[PDB]
Amino acid sequence: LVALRPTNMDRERDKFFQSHYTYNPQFEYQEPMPTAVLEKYCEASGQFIHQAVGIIEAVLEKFGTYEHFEAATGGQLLTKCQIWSIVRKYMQKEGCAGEVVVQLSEDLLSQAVMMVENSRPTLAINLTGARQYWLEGMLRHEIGTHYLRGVNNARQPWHNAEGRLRYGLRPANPTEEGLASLHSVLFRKQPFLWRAALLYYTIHRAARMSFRQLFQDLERYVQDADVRWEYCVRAKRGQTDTSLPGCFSKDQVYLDGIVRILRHRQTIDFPLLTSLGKVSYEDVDHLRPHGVLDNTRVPHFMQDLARYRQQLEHIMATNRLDEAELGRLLPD
Repeated sequence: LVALRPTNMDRERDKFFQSHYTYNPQFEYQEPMPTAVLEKYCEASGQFIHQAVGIIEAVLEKFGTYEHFEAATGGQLLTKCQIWSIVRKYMQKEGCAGEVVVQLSEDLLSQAVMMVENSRPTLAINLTGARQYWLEGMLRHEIGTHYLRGVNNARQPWHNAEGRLRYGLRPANPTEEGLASLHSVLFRKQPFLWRAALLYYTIHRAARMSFRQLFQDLERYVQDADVRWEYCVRAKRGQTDTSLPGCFSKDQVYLDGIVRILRHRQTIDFPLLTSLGKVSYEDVDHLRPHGVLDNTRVPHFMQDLARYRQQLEHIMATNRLDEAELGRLLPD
């Protein structure tokens, strides 16, 4: 991640803003560029672009603006104290108190990042924009999904690259990030998948636009210059001369996973899927006979499986991802 953050981001941001958004950032990066990863994520998909737009327009039709959506459904901005308090309550509820170091960061291009610093798990939380009703969801995403799946994975024969090849695993993504995104919005009253949708949309446009064009295009959905800056940089991570079209397509994984998981939710065993580790929903049957399940942990929010399934239905309705639409999307 650190590798894809431009090392001159601040200087370029000031140039952009002081130009009244007409300048195209010329980003630079810590040598060497991770070629393989850039290449892997150099193309945008349009497969779910209509679902993304559907999500965004559903928010805007109910709330008028992102700004109002955020305040009305997000609640108040939290102090550091309030963050630490909510996090501590979460770790206890999740039976993982004392396992993860928690750090508060200003450098983050997202709300949160789970890492391995000093060979040890670390949750970095962005202090800017952490919100009362939303923070719990970030914890369900980062700790209840990424962290638990990671620990469960470490117990499996596919715990490393060779194990994945030997047992014939499909990639973890987009199942990983799909599951995490659903989990973020799981117990919200208005579980719109705004971030997943806008990420997907931004990348799709970035593939054909300059930074300047993209920043302007987003005005239609979000006014705040600072927010738009963040979405633009994310969609163009790795791009040096942003006057040209190009994207880093990774963040399309969120909506991609959401749609596939919701589409197939009736045949997916969610506790097993989490227990098997970093695995695709498609490999569950394949891997079930070989999984080591004795000491695997399932998130607290999956104990009541009927309620969990009801929440998935609520998420579907809220986001206009109805059964018949999913079925036409993926005739699987």
